[PDB]
Parts: sequence; structure tokens; C-alpha cells
Amino acid sequence: TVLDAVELTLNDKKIKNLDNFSNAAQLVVDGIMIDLAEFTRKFEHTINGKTYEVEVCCSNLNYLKYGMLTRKGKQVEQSMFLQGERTDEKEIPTDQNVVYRGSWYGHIANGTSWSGNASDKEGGNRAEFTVNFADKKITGKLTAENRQAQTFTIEGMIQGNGFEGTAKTAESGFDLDQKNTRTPKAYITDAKVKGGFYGPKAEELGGWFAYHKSDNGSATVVFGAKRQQP
Repeated sequence: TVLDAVELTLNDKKIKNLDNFSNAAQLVVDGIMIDLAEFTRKFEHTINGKTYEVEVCCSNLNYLKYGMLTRKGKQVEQSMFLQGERTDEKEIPTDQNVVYRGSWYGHIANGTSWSGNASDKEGGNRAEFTVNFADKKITGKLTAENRQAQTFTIEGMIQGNGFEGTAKTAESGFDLDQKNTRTPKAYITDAKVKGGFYGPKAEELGGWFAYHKSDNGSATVVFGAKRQQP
């Protein structure tokens, strides 16, 4: 409290608020509780007869967890989730040039689809943000696994312990495949980003978006990052 807790469903690109126990490490889905306790961890859990597959990040985050939730049985449904305990508004820094580094899970489509899971490796899904608290501005970029150019450009404004803004692909679109010839591209010109700063003194930040547009493409993303030393 206050606690962001969201699930993003991949099939219909929707965002739902989850019930919670004021605990980022406790995922409360379908009335039951899953403990999210190197970098990422992957596991299965059955409770009440229901089987869940969970991939969660990150070992180095203490106030924020994000990842993939797969409900299996008769129907395999895929979701992303993010949970974080917001930093008290009075504890929000006023510094400029604060760098946060982390990763993201993404699913991007337009006809055909691309997906990528969080990573702490060079060449993996990576996220980087620069927060200018005094300007109340956050900017950042998400880069897809095994891609040279950044994938999403993020810009937002900070209000209290949260931020909101936009995520967009390159103007020429995101190549869904690296086999180029004609290659399918996704164009995300206007995705609405929502996020927060988590933990004491905003040591962590995270956010999410779920976007779809005809003739352009769709994207479902959760990301998280940790404040870096100078």
C-alpha cells in the first residue's frame, strides 16, 4: 500500500488489476497465492487442482516483481504481470540524470509475432531509463534480444510516485523477424505507458503497456529496472 498489481492478458491485450496482500513477492491469482521469492526464476505450481507456469524477474529487485503467468489446463492462457510497492511520495528523489537499468518481457505482433523474456545478459532483452526528477521527466528505451537498434522509445511525466507516457517503435517499424526480401513489421505509434517507482527512495521502477491497433500491430510489455550507481 500503495501497491501496483496488474495482469496483462496476451490474447486480448487487456489490463486487469489483481487483488493483493500488499506484498510484491506474493502473486494473488484466482483466489490462491503463489510465492515469487540466478537472474530470473521459472517454475510450475499446482493449487486447487489448477496448474500455473510462472517466469518471474528479478533476483536483484526487492520491491518489484514482473514476469509471465501461464494457466494450463483445457485451455493454455498466457498473461504478463507486474507487482510493486510504491515509494512514499515524500521519498521521491529530486536528482537529475538518474539512470535505471533492467529488462522486460514483451510480445509484439502484426500478422506474425515476436516474443522475448527478461534477461541480464548482453544481447538479451534490455531496458534503460534516465529519470530527471526535477524536470518531472522520464525517458527510456527497451531493446529486443539479439537486436542492435532499440525497439521501444519511452517518454513520460512523473506525478507523485508514478509516471505515465508513451512507448513507440521506430518510425520504420519493428522487424518481427531478422530474415531479410520482405519482412513483416509492427508499428506501435502510441502505446500508453503506466508505471511507478518502488521501494525506499525509488531504488526501483517499473511499468507496463498493452496496445493494439488495426493495420499497425500490437504489443504487451512489462518492464522493471534498478537505480544505478554513478
